[PDB]
Amino acid sequence: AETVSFNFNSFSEGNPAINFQGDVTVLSNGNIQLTNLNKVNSVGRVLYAMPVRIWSSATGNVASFLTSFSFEMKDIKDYDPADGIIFFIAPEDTQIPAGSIGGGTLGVSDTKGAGHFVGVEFDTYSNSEYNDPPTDHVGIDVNSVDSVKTVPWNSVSGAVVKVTVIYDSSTKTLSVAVTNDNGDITTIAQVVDLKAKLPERVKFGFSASGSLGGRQIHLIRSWSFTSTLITT
Amino acid sequence: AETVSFNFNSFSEGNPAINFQGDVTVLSNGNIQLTNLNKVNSVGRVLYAMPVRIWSSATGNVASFLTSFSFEMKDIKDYDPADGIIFFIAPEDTQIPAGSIGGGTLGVSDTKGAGHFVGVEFDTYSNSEYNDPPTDHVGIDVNSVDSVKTVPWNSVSGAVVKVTVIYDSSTKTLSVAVTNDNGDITTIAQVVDLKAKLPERVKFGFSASGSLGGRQIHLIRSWSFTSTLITT
Amino acid sequence: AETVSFNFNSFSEGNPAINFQGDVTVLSNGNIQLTNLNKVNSVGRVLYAMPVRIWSSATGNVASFLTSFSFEMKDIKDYDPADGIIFFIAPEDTQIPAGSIGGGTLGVSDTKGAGHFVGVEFDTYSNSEYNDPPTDHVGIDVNSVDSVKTVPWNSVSGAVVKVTVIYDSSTKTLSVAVTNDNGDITTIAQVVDLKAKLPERVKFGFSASGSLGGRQIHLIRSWSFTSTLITT
Amino acid sequence: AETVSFNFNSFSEGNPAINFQGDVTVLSNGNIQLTNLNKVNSVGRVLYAMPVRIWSSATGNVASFLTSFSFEMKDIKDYDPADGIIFFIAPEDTQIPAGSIGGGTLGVSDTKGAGHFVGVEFDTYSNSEYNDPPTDHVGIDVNSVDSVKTVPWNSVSGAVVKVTVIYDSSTKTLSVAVTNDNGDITTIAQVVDLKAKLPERVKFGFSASGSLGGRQIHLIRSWSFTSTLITT
Ligand SMILES: C#CCSC[C@H]1O[C@@H](S[C@@H]2O[C@H](CO)[C@H](O)[C@H](O)[C@H]2O)[C@H](O)[C@@H](O)[C@@H]1O
Ligand SMILES: C#CCSC[C@H]1O[C@@H](S[C@@H]2O[C@H](CO)[C@H](O)[C@H](O)[C@H]2O)[C@H](O)[C@@H](O)[C@@H]1O
Ligand SMILES: C#CCSC[C@H]1O[C@@H](S[C@@H]2O[C@H](CO)[C@H](O)[C@H](O)[C@H]2O)[C@H](O)[C@@H](O)[C@@H]1O
Ligand SMILES: [Ca+2]
Ligand SMILES: [Ca+2]
Ligand SMILES: [Ca+2]
Ligand SMILES: [Ca+2]
Ligand SMILES: [Mn+2]
Ligand SMILES: [Mn+2]
Ligand SMILES: [Mn+2]
Ligand SMILES: [Mn+2]
Repeated sequence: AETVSFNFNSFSEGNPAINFQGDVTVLSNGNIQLTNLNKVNSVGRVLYAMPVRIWSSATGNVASFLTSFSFEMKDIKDYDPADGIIFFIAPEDTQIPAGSIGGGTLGVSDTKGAGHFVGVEFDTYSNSEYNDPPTDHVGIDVNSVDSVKTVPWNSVSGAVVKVTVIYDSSTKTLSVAVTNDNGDITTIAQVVDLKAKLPERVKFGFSASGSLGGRQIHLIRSWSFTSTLITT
Repeated sequence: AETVSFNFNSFSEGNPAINFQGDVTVLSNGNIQLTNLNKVNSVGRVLYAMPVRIWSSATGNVASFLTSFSFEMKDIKDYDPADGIIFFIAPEDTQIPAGSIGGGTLGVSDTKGAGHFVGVEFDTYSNSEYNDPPTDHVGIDVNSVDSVKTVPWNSVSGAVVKVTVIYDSSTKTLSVAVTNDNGDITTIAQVVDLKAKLPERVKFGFSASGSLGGRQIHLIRSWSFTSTLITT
Repeated sequence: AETVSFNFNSFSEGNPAINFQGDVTVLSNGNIQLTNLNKVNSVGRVLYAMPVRIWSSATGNVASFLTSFSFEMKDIKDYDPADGIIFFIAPEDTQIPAGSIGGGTLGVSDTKGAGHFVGVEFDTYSNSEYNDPPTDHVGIDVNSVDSVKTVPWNSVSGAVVKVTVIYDSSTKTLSVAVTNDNGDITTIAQVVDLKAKLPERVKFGFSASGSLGGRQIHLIRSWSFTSTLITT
Repeated sequence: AETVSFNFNSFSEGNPAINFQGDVTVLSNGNIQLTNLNKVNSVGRVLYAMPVRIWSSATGNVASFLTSFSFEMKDIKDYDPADGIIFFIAPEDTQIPAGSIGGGTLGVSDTKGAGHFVGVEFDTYSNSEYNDPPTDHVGIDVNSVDSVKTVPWNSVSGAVVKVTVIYDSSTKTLSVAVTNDNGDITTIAQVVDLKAKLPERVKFGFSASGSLGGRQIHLIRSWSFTSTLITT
């Protein structure tokens, strides 16, 4: 079996294991700050530098995976706390969409909300143009920020949030468990055929965005991942 | 919302938060040892003492949950390393089945392998009477030790194993991720309608069993859990 | 170490974490209403269903605890705003005293004011029979509603009150901080040996009561708790 | 009654409500970073700019206070994780001691460990020169970093820690409750006569330090305080 495994308790801007895109900075505490609070339509993304083979064209086998991460979203004076963080999977050549308007796109899609990615979004603003639910929500995205499925959620300013994601290759189920600061758990699961929607080699990471009036602190505190693909 | 949450880094005898059934002891290091190595048809079970409201007859709402645990199985001289550990969910009045033969029953079912429980087993012996797969396996059980689904696995003697379980109430999906000592991840997921198979109030826990010639060390090292039920 | 931790932002009828005693109801907003406004000598109590091992006869170690809660007391037309709320600790088998006269007993003691409990009272009526101070007060109680110590306080009708309680096992100090509506804080601290006054296993809760003439709305809005016992 | 109350969910560089001393900075996320990882014997402190009248020469009354804060300590590559954070109270004119050697002096004392302050230290290095206990600890300090009392503790790298402090003026008791990442609570309480050790008006704040080989990240995430002094 072919396995990719890593653990990040902290992040350093110098390290080759991570690719930094757009307005991403690394704070002295080791946290990744995805958006620039003084920039209009700010977009920042982070990717694990090594491409992970999630399926085989030779065997037809799809990898399984377990991944855990922690993030923080914090309000800033005068600006609307927007637009959120997206944990995404995309082709290895992925870049911030050209002429990105940030905001509702979450740095992974065009103005119409279309892209080439599979993701778990932690959306803190209601964009009617992408048919967003009325409140804060966790969503399962397939090539669009117009979510396949959403679950009502609450983004608490300055709160540390824990996420656990299981992708079972046999049932093609993407399961998400989100642990809020008040102790409650929020789940969302969706059948997503990764072979049909993504290439053999993909990159995994995080993305966040803001606008002119919609800005907030987007932080990635830690990340652990382990994926296994059967080669027999 | 109604939430039940706990975290056990260690265990202690006399902790009113845990119900001890059968042959369970607590070691000096804080580990729970489920089976008695000197007893025939040894059965040991640990339950979280407080019943959990996994669904409401008034609203029709079902609870989602997230749990993590770590266990160890270790071989003993002369005896066949058997029979394994099962993480289970059952009605609050649950007891070791009367006249339990232990062994392949994993302490949750009768001689025919029938019971009233939903569980995730970590099976180290192949019982033909319960149509077990030929090698060690992780299985999803619904009122039977004749698993609804199995996945090939390997129980390494003296190895610490990490498990992560997500239940999404909306899709009724029970998802499992098992982190092996060789670094690989093993997953298994199954749609299980907890509202159709179990009463409103349930107990969560662990069970292990042995036979005359099939005995091993069954250890529960740690356990965290969080469940949320949306209320009217 | 052995830790018990819970958080209630709201309450619900049928939640197995809460034992309801006497005249307690749960309002639609999630608040617990401890007394029946149309009943004479009304007594209502709520207990955390799981017994907490506050000390061990095996090691001699005593647990430390941190708890926070919010309550509301509101005057009702024609009746004397009485009698108050008590946050208490008692043996796991605790029940409303048989033939309870309510009123000044605060639902935890007999007519003479004697009982088996340790508590923090928020007294709104001066009972000369229990040597109450002349004004509203916060009191620390040890097997009696004739307080070991009191501090002058003011119960404002319809005001939300925040309480923070720290018990340090090493110094045996029970410390209380009460945050009034107008922003002011009221404190009271007392050395209380829980190992000498209470059994190893207890229950934690709230109690309120009234008389024929003395009646008011007694509400428990939220409650958080964490206790740690060193298992050397 | 005379009450001082404030709440900081975040911090900002252009805020006249806070005095910044030494090597302290404000990160873009709003966190206060007390020490400079690139500086030898680094010292940084933050104070609430308004002096708080903790006792009256006119009435002889002493204030009671309730404060809550959250911090983070994180290890840095190659350097020994040191020296820790101290929550302190000192005369309004307080400055970093002249020619501060950083290290075990926690930025509040001279080389011999003497100063003019009352504090709660979260010590992560054992200094034999100040008779430190062998492991990480929480300590109650009175004009010395050679603690009046200590309690064993564990500083977990990258973990968010919550603290609750109650000072009861009548019993002169300073009570501390520390909530660790793993859920456990650590307490320490000590009788400290603030009227005898500190002047009428005082300043409250935080301090941290480092040395040549002993450095780590020291962060103050949030701070809430309320003091009430009876003026009758
Ligand atoms: C050759 C060959 C195969 S040996 C099979 C032996 O099975 C046991 S019971 C059996 O024990 C197993 C441990 O090995 C497991 O614990 C099973 O769950 C339990 O059902 C009988 O008692 C013996 O008579 C017999 O030899
Ligand atoms: C004169 C004079 C003073 S009025 C005192 C009255 O006390 C009540 S009981 C009393 O009621 C109080 C409410 O006011 C409180 O609830 C007390 O806890 C409870 O013990 C008697 O029944 C009456 O007969 C009597 O007049
Ligand atoms: C021998 C031996 C054991 S190593 C001790 C080293 O201590 C430092 S100072 C010391 O540094 C510590 C960090 O490790 C802490 O910051 C202390 O508060 C600070 O006082 C000296 O400069 C070195 O010469 C010496 O090697
Ligand atoms: Ca949106
Ligand atoms: Ca079997
Ligand atoms: Ca009274
Ligand atoms: Ca030190
Ligand atoms: Mn959305
Ligand atoms: Mn099986
Ligand atoms: Mn009283
Ligand atoms: Mn010290």
